[PDB]
Amino acid sequence: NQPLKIVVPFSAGGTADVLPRLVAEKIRADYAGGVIIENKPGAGGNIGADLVFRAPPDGMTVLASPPGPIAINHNLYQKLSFDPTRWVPVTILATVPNVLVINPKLPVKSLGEFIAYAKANPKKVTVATQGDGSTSHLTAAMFMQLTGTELTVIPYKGTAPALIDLIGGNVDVFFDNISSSATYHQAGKVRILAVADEQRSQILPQVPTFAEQQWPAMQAVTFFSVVAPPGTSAEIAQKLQKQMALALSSNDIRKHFQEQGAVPCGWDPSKTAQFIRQETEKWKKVLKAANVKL
Amino acid sequence: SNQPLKIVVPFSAGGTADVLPRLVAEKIRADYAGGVIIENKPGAGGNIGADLVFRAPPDGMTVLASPPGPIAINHNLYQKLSFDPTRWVPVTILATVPNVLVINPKLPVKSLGEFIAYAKANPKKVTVATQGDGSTSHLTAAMFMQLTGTELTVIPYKGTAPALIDLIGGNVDVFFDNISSSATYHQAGKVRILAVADEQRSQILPQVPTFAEQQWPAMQAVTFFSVVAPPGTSAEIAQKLQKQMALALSSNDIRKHFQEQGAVPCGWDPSKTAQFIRQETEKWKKVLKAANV
Amino acid sequence: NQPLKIVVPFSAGGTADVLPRLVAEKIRADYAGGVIIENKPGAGGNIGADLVFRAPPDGMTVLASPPGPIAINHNLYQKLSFDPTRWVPVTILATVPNVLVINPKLPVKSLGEFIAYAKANPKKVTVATQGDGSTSHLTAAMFMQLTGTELTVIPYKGTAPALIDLIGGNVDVFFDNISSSATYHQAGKVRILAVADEQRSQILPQVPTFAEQQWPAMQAVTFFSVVAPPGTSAEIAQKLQKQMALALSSNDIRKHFQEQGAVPCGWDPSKTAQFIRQETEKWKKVLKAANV
Amino acid sequence: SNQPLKIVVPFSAGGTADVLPRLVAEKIRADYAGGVIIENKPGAGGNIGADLVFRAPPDGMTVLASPPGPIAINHNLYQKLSFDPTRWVPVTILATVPNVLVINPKLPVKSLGEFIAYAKANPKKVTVATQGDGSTSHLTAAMFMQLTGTELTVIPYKGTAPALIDLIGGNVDVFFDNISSSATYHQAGKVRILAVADEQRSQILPQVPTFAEQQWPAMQAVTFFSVVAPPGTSAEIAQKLQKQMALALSSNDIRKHFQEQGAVPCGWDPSKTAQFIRQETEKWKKVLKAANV
Amino acid sequence: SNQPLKIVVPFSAGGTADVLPRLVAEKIRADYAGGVIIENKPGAGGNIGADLVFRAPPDGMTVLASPPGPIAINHNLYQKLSFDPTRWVPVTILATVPNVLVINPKLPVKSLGEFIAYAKANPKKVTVATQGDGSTSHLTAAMFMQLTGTELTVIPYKGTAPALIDLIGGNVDVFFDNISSSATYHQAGKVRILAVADEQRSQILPQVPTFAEQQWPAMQAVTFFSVVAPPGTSAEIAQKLQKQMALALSSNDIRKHFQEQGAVPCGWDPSKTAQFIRQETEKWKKVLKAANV
Amino acid sequence: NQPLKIVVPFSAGGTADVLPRLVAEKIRADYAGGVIIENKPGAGGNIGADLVFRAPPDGMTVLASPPGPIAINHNLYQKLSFDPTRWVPVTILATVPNVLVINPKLPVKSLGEFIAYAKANPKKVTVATQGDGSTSHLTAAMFMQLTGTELTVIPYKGTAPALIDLIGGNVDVFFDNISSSATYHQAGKVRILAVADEQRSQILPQVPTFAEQQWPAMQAVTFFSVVAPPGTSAEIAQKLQKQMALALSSNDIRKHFQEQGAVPCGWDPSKTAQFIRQETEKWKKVLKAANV
Repeated sequence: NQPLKIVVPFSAGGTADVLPRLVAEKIRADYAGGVIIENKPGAGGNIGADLVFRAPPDGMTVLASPPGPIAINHNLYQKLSFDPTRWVPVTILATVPNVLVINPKLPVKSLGEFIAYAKANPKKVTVATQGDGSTSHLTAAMFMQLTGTELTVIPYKGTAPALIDLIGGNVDVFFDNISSSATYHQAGKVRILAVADEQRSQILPQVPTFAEQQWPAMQAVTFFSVVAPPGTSAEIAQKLQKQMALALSSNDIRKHFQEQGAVPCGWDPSKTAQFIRQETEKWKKVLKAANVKL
Repeated sequence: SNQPLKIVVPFSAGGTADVLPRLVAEKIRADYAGGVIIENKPGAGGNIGADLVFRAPPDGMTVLASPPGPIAINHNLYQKLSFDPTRWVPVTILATVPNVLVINPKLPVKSLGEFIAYAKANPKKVTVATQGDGSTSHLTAAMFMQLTGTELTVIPYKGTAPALIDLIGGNVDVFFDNISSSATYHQAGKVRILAVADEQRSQILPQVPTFAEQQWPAMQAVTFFSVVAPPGTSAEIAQKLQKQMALALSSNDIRKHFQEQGAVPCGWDPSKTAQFIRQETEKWKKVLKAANV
Repeated sequence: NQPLKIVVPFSAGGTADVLPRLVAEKIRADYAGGVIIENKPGAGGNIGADLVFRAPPDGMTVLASPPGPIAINHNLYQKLSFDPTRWVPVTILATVPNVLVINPKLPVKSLGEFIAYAKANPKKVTVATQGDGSTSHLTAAMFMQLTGTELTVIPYKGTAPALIDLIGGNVDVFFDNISSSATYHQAGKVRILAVADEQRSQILPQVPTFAEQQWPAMQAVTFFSVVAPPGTSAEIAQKLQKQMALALSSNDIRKHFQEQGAVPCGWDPSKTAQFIRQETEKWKKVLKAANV
Repeated sequence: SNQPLKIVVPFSAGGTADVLPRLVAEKIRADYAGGVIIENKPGAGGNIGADLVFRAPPDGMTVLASPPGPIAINHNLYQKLSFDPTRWVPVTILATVPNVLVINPKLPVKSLGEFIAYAKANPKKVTVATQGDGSTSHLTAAMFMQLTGTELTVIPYKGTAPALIDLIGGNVDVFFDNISSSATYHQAGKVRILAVADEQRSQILPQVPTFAEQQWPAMQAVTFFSVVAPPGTSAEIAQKLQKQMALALSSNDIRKHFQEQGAVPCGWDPSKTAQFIRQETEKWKKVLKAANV
Repeated sequence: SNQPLKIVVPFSAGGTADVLPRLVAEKIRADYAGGVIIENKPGAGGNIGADLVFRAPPDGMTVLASPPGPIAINHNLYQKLSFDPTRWVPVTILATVPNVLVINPKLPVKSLGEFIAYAKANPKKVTVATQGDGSTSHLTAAMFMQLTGTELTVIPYKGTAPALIDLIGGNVDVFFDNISSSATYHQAGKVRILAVADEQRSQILPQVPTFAEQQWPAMQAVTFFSVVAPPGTSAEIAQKLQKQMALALSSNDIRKHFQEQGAVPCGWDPSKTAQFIRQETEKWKKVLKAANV
Repeated sequence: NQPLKIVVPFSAGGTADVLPRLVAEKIRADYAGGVIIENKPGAGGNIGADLVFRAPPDGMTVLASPPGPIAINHNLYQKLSFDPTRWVPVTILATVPNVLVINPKLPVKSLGEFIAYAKANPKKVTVATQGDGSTSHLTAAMFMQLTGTELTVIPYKGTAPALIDLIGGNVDVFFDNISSSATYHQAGKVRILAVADEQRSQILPQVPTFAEQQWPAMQAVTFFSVVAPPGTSAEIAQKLQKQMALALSSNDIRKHFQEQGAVPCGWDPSKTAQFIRQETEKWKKVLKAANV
């Protein structure tokens, strides 16, 4: 019969695309018609999100996305064609931590010294972002708010131009995801001072968390969710989450996740909904205190 | 006709954009039995007020007195406008006010030449205050960056006051302000004006040299205040109004009140006004393009 | 040597402030101590009115005000600290006319067609106001009572949001003052169909009056009055009116008035007193009927 | 020179502090080929604007026009200032506006004498409104207390408007306001002004007696408006500007406009101006001392 | 114990607010040797009658039976009240009556979903009747707009009756009425009820769906009828009365009579009641803030 | 072995100093190196707080303070060198309640009549404070906000001048702590009408709480906390809390605390952390609404 269709509201290739396709190959065994993955990029995930939001609530069309259209965009975009608060949560596939990365020529050797250095030179230290609302912008804003520091933003079109400047010393700080920066940290081109998560990342087992360094409130991960259209029954959503939780349990899948810097979750629909609710409220505070609404 | 002339200033009352046309209105009231009405119609960088004039009857009884936004910039700056600035019927240029290079005094530089070299040795390390993308201070800083081969990191501010606060405090390094705003802080040692981006020095600060005197004649960045009439206004009607305004601008007391705003009267004829507006439009179009704003 | 004091019971900047300050420049010559103008806004003019109503009736403290505390508010507010029927009238400085403004998409191109259109579609045409008792509401109610038309009232918190909706086609008609709507008419964003005054306004010389379109009774202007405290002698009022009528005669001040959309008047105290009584009874009637 | 004169008023536009210098400015524009600029630089009781002139060149092309705060008060009120008001070069005194004793009408006293007796018979029972320690209404009330040996309980307010609300409403008993602010409420019976703290009566209220008339000549408390120039300004330069402003202050229209603000023009020469400021500085420094104990 | 219980209904006799407590009164008379008085004390949206109970002795012999105005709404709607609803001692919720979305039948939509899409595609073009700011129909309209991100133009009316006349006559487009009022007109085809803002359908019109089952479960807007006691009434006294009323609400005759008003009996205990009132209070406080700027 | 160091960010001799020292003597048996108490006064407790906020987070340096640097000062001072939200809570040692004190000449005998007397005469009743931010100011504002009464604020440089005027009838009410006003209440020089706590104070057993007079939301106590530097493990905080809870359980500690008007608490670190957040948000709201 009918295949399950999973819409990733981003282009193919990245972690946003890799993780749902990995899961798809495992649950293909549960669907007689198969599993279609489609990439529908545009407007921070809002174009692809709208196509699932309007689809029939039978659990045969779902959206697999990082937090944009799930938890952020209704507080970032002045107007949306859909309400993320009406999504039917299915599960959280995984999380990927963000990290504090610095150019090595900054005269600091620790997180604490870097905070003192920024406090003593307000607005003199520059921080790279991917534009207003981007994960790296929001994480820098959370960091600034928690630590009482003021960093001067420099927006970049992509991760690659940001790192080129970070390595060259033309921008001082960057709140990147661990998978992007690890290789440059290992080669000494940049320095990762802390991971904004509850545990360290096995990509860089020696890099400590913010929490180990007296900053447990600094929690900033990119979480990959599966949501169903409004009106999807709790039963249908449970059945799919349990298919995906079983898919996420094998060992090869967990390795392929770790290779993206991602830890599998597979929480039930109730924990998923509570997590999205908490993350939504967290970033709303950050956006408001930073006065960011595009 | 006993119908008053109406002048729309597409910005809030007070400020140079409002002062200069109201000064001129006092004089040309003698030319209008029904008088002269000045209205302030702020909104959207001047576009809201511009649009109200753009759609008015082309009889020369409704004109727009505005700085360059809806005259020569916003159609290259905004995604989409409800009007086309290239179809304005030019009347005259009322005045120009020059922008200047202002630096925080802590910068280890004594001259424009040393500042330029300092910025070159430290790409993106020197910060520049702006009033947002497209504002005169952003466009002036972009022109400077493009001419001199330097890279300054932009910090946008909501108004001029918060930007000067940070400049005096050392939280931002540079600001391309207008001479009138920064003069008092320069005289007090709170900031340092290094160069006026104009053809002549400003009498506000007779000792501050231009960029052109310091090996940079291309750095020319003034705010010009124009009068324009709706599309289809005859050249005869436009020239009659320009001659009235030109006579207004020749009084000595009007020129003093202009100088007190940092402004130099112009009053050029519609042909030279149209040519100036085309030159400035293309100048800033190239600057916006190179900066990709 | 004591200066004349003129209290304007409204904030600085608007026409209520401009016109008495223009007259003040001219009559400073009759007062060795000068002329003070104070703005005392609050409660639709009532706060400032109360301050003058309690002042000594020697002619050295006057209220210059639009109609609210002069002719309307005692029939609008449930209680006032002053009685507008005891004001000692000095003069009417000027009038500014109200106008009939429509969204341009209404399938009507004249006053006559608009009245007919509303007749054939009772309650289908909506009219913006600024609350009950506001000038746009009273003028709308008068229009309905004279033409026997039925308009559905949509209230707004101010003129700016009303005009936004009128221009956007979310409300159909608005009875504005001429100086507010003129620029939007010239821009084609609205259409003024008629001026509720005896003569056309020189701001929009081609816009006809109600009177020349067979509705002379539709007379709705904001008048700017000067009044003195209770018990001010008739002679003291006459003397002040003469000073102000002389101030209103120069060309320059009359032109500055027209720039506000205002025609200078300067009527003597007897004609001013009769005018205010007529206006007072007119708006009382309009209120009663609209409130039914 | 073609450089304009700059007058900094270290307060917001629109009040008496701004109105009086602006009136003088228009009259002396004829003396300056470059015109006269007036800027409003508010902040910190006048010290922000004051500092900007104190640091400007002492050529007489930048001067401060201000009420007494940064001229005679604030170095004895604030802990640390960036400038020493005793080093100002005085130019002239533009005008004075007197402060007055205003009471709630329900107080069972009809005259200043009866009020002073009433406060004596009920120490600390009569409450007095202020705008905070150091404000004119506070210093004037403290002078009154020290002179008459009375004790009033001090209730501070954020500004004049809420103080007057409470005075009219009987929530505070007394207020030492300036005559211009309270006159309309006195005329309406909402308050009663008992005495003007000046050498002569105010023509706004010709029937209100002075403290002097009622055997208290020492109660002299006016807001005086000064023009001062930066340290190092020559006596000759200060004299030249004072003579220009004296001529402006002698005209009859200036007189009337000043009176409409409750102000009387002065225009004293720089030597009398300096002596007046020294005396007021000592007076208010003495009052601040006794008050803080 | 020989004193009658007194129930004050702060509205006029005749309506649901009067019917439901009077039905309950007939059953609980068995518990009061002196009987049960019901008084109607209308005025100021319930605040006059509420004040009379709020000030009564907290012995449980005087209670207020009221819809939400003076229980959960008015202290966030009126600028000031003589009493604080958050200090009421809750007893029980007697019943809920749901509000519904009612449209003129000429609107080119046949379902809630089509209506929402139509409004979003024509912002401010669809008009909505209310009974003034703060009225139940206005608050329910504002909640609908905030949840759905739609914009409706508000037309206020003096009461329900003129609103329905205009709705039926096509002079206003939508009205958020209570089910009991619109049902007959829906059945006659003079209006179309599209959805009920409640957890379950109303038996008045079993075929009309809820917002919830059409994917809008957050659209929950009912008129709830509460019994509250004066501040300081012991929890025990409140429990005793709630238990008496819950027993009355379980009788078959009373439930039927409640359904005839469009009301569902509740009878919750004082703790669940207090929770619901807090939730509803916060709910409408948010709607009021987001609505009035 | 290294002593435990307790920094009290206020001068010796007051209740803030007495209570931690009493506890220290009881926990000296748990520390082979002893227990040091230091007084580091200055800037409302901020100077001494800063010295602990920067100390090694090993449980050997702790701050024992009233609420200023624990829950208030970041919402009151423009900038602090530390962030109170990052303190690692240990325990609440004790609370001391504030009370409503009036001059005996007010024509009221109860809290009820006082609230009514002020409602009927807004702004006529005056209230003494120690300046904006002081506990007497914050408690007065909370009262005003909860009861919708309006009192006119008279500030004083300290408690003693305020009591002089309260007794003298130059100010009408004062929200003092129980220990300061009790003696004057017993002498009839003031009248305490209500204690802003959950239970009555044994210093004045006959004086009722706000809560038993139908105002339980009126809870205003000075609480004395122990906090550890940021990053102090929860285990270290728990060990210290358990030591202080034992010290707080002795009857002789109860008595010495009561003699200060204090009741021992000794709650675990989780309840302590919850309490501090509740009090922080409480007084943040009071400040906001007060400054408007």
